[PDB]
Amino acid sequence: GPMAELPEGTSLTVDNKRFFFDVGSNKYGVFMRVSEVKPTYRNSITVPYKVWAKFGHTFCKYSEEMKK
Amino acid sequence: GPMAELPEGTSLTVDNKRFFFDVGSNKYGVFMRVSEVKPTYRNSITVPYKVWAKFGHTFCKYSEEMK
Ligand SMILES: [Cl-]
Ligand SMILES: [Cl-]
Ligand SMILES: [Cl-]
Ligand SMILES: [Cl-]
Ligand SMILES: [Cl-]
Ligand SMILES: [Cl-]
Repeated sequence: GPMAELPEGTSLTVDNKRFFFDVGSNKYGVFMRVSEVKPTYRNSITVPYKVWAKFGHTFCKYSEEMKK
Repeated sequence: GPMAELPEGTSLTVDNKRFFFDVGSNKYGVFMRVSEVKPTYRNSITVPYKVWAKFGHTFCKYSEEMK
């Protein structure tokens, strides 16, 4: 059968904490799992495609607001 | 003790799911709590200030890539 392909996952690592961005797909559509990983701890939220750009804008605006 | 006013918390709502952005401060400094809420489900990650801009860029770059 034909192959579907999603974008490559990426990470952002700080001192002793790592964030993984992983794209997935289900009956509802395409989503982003954002996982936080520490030595004894893994936790994640899932974000539908339709709000990714608004997520991006939200983080950038909060970043600028507190600049510094 | 010394006090600082943080930015106002905001939300993004979709079908049967709500995201909350809440600024906090702990022993590691300022962080963003991102909460995902459903009628009987609530979970969150916490993101230190120093990677907010890179989180923003990551979401925007992935959004554009799906064309
Ligand atoms: Cl594809
Ligand atoms: Cl990843
Ligand atoms: Cl996934
Ligand atoms: Cl899911
Ligand atoms: Cl909020
Ligand atoms: Cl944590």
